[PDB]
Amino acid sequence: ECSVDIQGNDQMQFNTNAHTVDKSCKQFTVNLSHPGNLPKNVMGHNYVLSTAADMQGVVTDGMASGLDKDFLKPDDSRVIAHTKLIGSGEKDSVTFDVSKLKEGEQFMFFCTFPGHSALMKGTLTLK
Ligand SMILES: [Cu+2]
Repeated sequence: ECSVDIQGNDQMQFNTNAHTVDKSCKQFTVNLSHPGNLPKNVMGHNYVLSTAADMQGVVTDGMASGLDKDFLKPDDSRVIAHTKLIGSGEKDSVTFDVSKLKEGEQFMFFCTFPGHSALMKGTLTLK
């Protein structure tokens, strides 16, 4: 009860816009996959986690940081956890410590590829 599977597709969609993390999990695992046909250079996706209020800046700086940095600013302390940027036929998992989430905050997940974040975003709720 401490993982979730998510897909990103060739139509710039995740197949969820919300998941939970139970507060009794010590670690939580996100398993991202790209079952499309377009490569990462034109339709790459990542799962990037931050507070809801930090998502905009993570995205802005990330899009400006280069494909070769997976569209994340180096040493961006607002990023709680993330997967790699993946393309067709690839998958990547991230396991993180739930202690990184505070029960007082609200959290969102998103993709930082150029143009994808307003389409590819969702809520993570710690319950
Ligand atoms: Cu994307």
